[PDB]
Amino acid sequence: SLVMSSPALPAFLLCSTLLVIKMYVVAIITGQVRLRKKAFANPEDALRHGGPQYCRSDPDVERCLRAHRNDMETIYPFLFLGFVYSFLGPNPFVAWMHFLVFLVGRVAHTVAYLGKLRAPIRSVTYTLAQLPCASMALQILWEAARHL
Amino acid sequence: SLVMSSPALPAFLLCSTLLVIKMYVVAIITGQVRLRKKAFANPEDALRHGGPQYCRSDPDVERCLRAHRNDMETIYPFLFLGFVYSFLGPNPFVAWMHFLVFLVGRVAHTVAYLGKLRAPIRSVTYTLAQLPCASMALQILWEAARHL
Amino acid sequence: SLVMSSPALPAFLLCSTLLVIKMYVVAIITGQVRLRKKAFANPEDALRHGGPQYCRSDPDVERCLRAHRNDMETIYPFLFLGFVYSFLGPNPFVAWMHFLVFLVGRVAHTVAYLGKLRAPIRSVTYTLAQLPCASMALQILWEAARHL
Ligand SMILES: Cc1cccc2ccc(N3CCC(C(=O)N[C@H]4CCC[C@H]4CCc4ccccc4C(=O)O)CC3)nc12
Ligand SMILES: Cc1cccc2ccc(N3CCC(C(=O)N[C@H]4CCC[C@H]4CCc4ccccc4C(=O)O)CC3)nc12
Ligand SMILES: Cc1cccc2ccc(N3CCC(C(=O)N[C@H]4CCC[C@H]4CCc4ccccc4C(=O)O)CC3)nc12
Ligand SMILES: CCCCCCCCO[C@@H]1O[C@H](CO)[C@@H](O)[C@H](O)[C@H]1O
Ligand SMILES: CCCCCCCCO[C@@H]1O[C@H](CO)[C@@H](O)[C@H](O)[C@H]1O
Ligand SMILES: CCCCCCCCO[C@@H]1O[C@H](CO)[C@@H](O)[C@H](O)[C@H]1O
Ligand SMILES: N[C@@H](CCC(=O)N[C@@H](CS)C(=O)NCC(=O)O)C(=O)O
Ligand SMILES: N[C@@H](CCC(=O)N[C@@H](CS)C(=O)NCC(=O)O)C(=O)O
Ligand SMILES: N[C@@H](CCC(=O)N[C@@H](CS)C(=O)NCC(=O)O)C(=O)O
Ligand SMILES: CCCCCCO[C@@H]1O[C@H](CO)[C@@H](O)[C@H](O)[C@H]1O
Ligand SMILES: CCCCCCO[C@@H]1O[C@H](CO)[C@@H](O)[C@H](O)[C@H]1O
Ligand SMILES: CCCCCCO[C@@H]1O[C@H](CO)[C@@H](O)[C@H](O)[C@H]1O
Repeated sequence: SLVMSSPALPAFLLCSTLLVIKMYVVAIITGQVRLRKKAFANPEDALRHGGPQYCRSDPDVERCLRAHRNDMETIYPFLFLGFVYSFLGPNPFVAWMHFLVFLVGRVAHTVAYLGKLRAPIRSVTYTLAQLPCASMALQILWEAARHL
Repeated sequence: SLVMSSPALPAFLLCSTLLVIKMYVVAIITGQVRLRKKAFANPEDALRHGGPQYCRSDPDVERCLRAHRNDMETIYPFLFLGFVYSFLGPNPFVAWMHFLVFLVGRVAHTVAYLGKLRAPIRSVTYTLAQLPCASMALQILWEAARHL
Repeated sequence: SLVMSSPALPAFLLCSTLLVIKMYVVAIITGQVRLRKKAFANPEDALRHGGPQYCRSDPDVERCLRAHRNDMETIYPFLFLGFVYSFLGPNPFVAWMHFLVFLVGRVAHTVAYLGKLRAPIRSVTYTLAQLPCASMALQILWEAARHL
């Protein structure tokens, strides 16, 4: 299997795929909140689900969208950085720690966001998860620059 | 050519690249709607295109942005999942079906969204396209986990 | 090192990683603008940073989010297209030009956006940067299609 192309790759692929699934969970939750709060973005949706008055914004729907947007701002860069980093021959344990900190930090971020936990819990989880991303980015920079 | 690194890879790369182009089409349409409806997001844009009163929201512009956002929520994960999945040695025909269902579902989604088609047409196309994504995600999970 | 898998790959990885860092800069700027303008998206944030009246929109915060969103609309596709393109055996210099035009155009885009530069400066930088993306997309299309 090509999953064993580098020692760090299986761990990366596991964490990444779980994070993609975690984004899908946010999408599904968003839909549930739209239905339960009767807050649809489109008149065609509203007309099917009770009437035109239900084409409206809702604070919980907006919160769901913010969490999903923040995921796109952070998880997508990780999918790139972590993949490249997996092939730079990092220490297996060190690589695992990078991926695990990102995974745990991001899951915690969604819990803190959707759960409306007191500040600065969400902001701390965000910061924590970005640390391994910064680390991988710098490592890629050095490796790429030195091969020019 | 490195396109033949796995039997499924050419089909993946074709479908993916078409989907990226399809997102670019949404970006271009968005610009056209801004110009034709005179609805700009920035005062500097509005001042060039008729005056400060044209820095305003518009329902069709907002709809375009929703379609584009939904694309980012779904197509970007597919770019990751489909790439990895291509290297897991799936059945060539089965892989093609995964990619084709996503491609057709997503093109249909944009048509249903921008075309303001009756519900639940858009929601059904969304659901259809997510099915192969869920399938690939699970397959990657098993392969990654078993190589830990 | 696997960075030398293709002659164009180091240049791609350098430009890409710089662009990811450039997105991170936008995220950090956004946070700074929220703090300095006292404009928070969440009541829990506002209550920590002065009171509930600070859960409010702000034009500069919205501008930051637009720049970040536009980055997600363009840089993420480049991460995909440029990676694949690096393995299609393009002319080293031609590939560098594709990556450099995207890098320079996108950095200029953020400067023009956050700097509120007169139109059509931002729109021109956007257009310029999309040109190598269109070029790479077409090249991938031909290579993928011919290997079907
Ligand atoms: C993210 C994801 C991953 C994997 C599989 C997924 C499978 C589905 C999936 N959805 C994400 C939330 C969506 C959701 O709950 N939308 C609701 C809010 C506005 C409209 C309403 C749709 C109702 C509906 C849906 C489908 C068919 C008919 C109807 C109807 O109107 O009868 C549904 C699709 N995500 C998935
Ligand atoms: C997505 C994509 C892929 C490949 C190539 C692309 C090439 C271009 C491209 N655009 C996406 C829609 C944008 C658009 O229509 N914007 C208009 C709405 C607000 C401002 C206005 C801009 C007008 C303008 C543009 C360029 C130069 C001068 C002016 C002017 O003001 O004279 C233009 C760039 N996307 C592309
Ligand atoms: C993008 C990125 C890359 C690499 C490393 C990064 C490291 C951090 C990082 N931030 C992106 C801007 C965020 C920011 O400035 N947020 C402020 C606006 C609303 C709330 C406020 C948070 C204040 C805060 C933050 C952390 C801990 C405690 C508190 C507090 O309340 O005491 C902070 C996290 N991005 C990074
Ligand atoms: C990956 C998806 C994670 C979903 C985490 C949802 C956390 C829900 O948490 C809930 O939040 C409510 C406020 O929204 C509170 O009223 C409840 O006390 C709390 O249980
Ligand atoms: C990939 C890009 C797909 C673009 C699909 C655009 C579909 C346009 O479809 C149009 O939508 C209008 C409402 O918006 C209707 O008034 C028209 O009847 C319909 O033809
Ligand atoms: C990658 C991040 C690039 C940040 C570029 C920020 C450009 C700031 O530029 C500033 O913009 C202000 C308006 O916003 C103007 O008042 C100032 O004259 C100008 O210096
Ligand atoms: N787009 C972000 C940029 C900065 C950021 O990511 N901040 C973190 C920590 S405060 C966050 O959780 N932001 C909430 C959000 O993006 O909605 C924002 O508007 O806040
Ligand atoms: N961000 C989405 C999450 C759920 C989703 O993707 N729903 C599908 C099927 S209803 C959709 O087409 N949503 C419209 C949109 O994202 O604007 C939303 O707000 O609806
Ligand atoms: N989502 C974009 C689609 C078109 C686009 O990307 N336009 C360029 C050139 S005008 C841009 O800089 N848009 C500003 C933005 O996306 O906020 C929009 O709403 O304008
Ligand atoms: C936001 C600040 C986080 C910094 C992450 C540290 O990242 C570290 O940078 C070093 C020097 O470039 C590298 O040698 C090291 O491999 C890397 O883990
Ligand atoms: C949203 C529900 C869609 C489920 C997609 C099914 O996905 C399937 O899962 C099986 C069991 O894990 C795998 O053996 C199989 O390869 C995969 O195609
Ligand atoms: C938006 C218009 C930009 C077009 C980019 C041109 O792209 C070019 O297309 C040719 C024909 O397909 C290819 O032979 C060539 O390799 C490619 O650079």
